Amino acid sequence: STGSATTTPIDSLDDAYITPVQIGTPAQTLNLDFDTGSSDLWVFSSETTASEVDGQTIYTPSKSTTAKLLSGATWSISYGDGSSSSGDVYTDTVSVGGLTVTGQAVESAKKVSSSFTEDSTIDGLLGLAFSTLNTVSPTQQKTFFDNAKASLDSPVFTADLGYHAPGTYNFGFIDTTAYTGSITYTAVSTKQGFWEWTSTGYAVGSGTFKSTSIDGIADTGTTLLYLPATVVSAYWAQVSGAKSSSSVGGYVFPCSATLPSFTFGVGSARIVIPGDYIDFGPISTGSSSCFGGIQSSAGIGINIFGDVALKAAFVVFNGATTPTLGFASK
Ligand SMILES: NCCOc1ccccc1
Repeated sequence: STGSATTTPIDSLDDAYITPVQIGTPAQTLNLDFDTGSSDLWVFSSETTASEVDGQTIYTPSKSTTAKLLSGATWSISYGDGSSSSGDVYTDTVSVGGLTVTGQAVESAKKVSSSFTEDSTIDGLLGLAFSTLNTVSPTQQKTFFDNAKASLDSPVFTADLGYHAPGTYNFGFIDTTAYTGSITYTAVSTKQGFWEWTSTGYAVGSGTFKSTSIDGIADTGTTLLYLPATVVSAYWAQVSGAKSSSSVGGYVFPCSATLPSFTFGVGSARIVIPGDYIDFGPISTGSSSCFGGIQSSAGIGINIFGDVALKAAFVVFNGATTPTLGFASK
């Protein structure tokens, strides 16, 4: 089997991407944030504290003839940005782009933090990291991809995120029309539960490529590119007036600037992030200070190849017995 679904930016900045997902019988369609950095499929629901729902579409398990309470199971997750959610668990039929999994754990939120309440466009998250990170207790649950994998034509999914435009998540096949050149594959460590790999270096603009190993994660659920402070300083040094602002929380730059590109290495191959992808617009409405799309990972404990980086590539998440990642230009 295969599936193919379009993913759409939630706003003009590509802050996140939402993908429609069919849950239950008859189908209830919710727009979920596919997150290769976590491993829980959770949704706003009829159980979510009413004051914490503000415009999201909810899953109502009592209206699904295939929903079953997973008795005794609870979940609670805290994300790197400080957001969180928690609740109980149902199993139900879940379909993405024509690919159906029966008995998928659908984690129903009883509580969500303010950042989720405020994002009326995100009805929940669909985790695509390794199932070892799933938070369901006392019986850990499998991701949608883990449950689908044996049925898929090939045990892979691909992320093709758009810049200020829709893109695609495919399951079970590689669309050879969706990228240019060849796909370069690189090793993955699953020891932390992430799609963790090592980039071979970077360049700023037209500058020379610096060969240096950068361990980080391919994370569709993180907006920006978070890299070591040395690398980030070298980038922003090429932008007149750019500075790290403690009050804003990262590097800012004059909105009048033209940003240089940023290149990252995948083996001997190179992925070029155009400068415009690094512009996240005014820090507040009407400001002439703009927020940068490349930020330091120093306070995080891991480097994160988030959407800023991934949207410059066609990315293969290869879930074979030894997982790997593939990157192609597009
Ligand atoms: N990276 C996992 C958490 O992602 C989000 C997405 C939207 C709001 C808050 C957190």
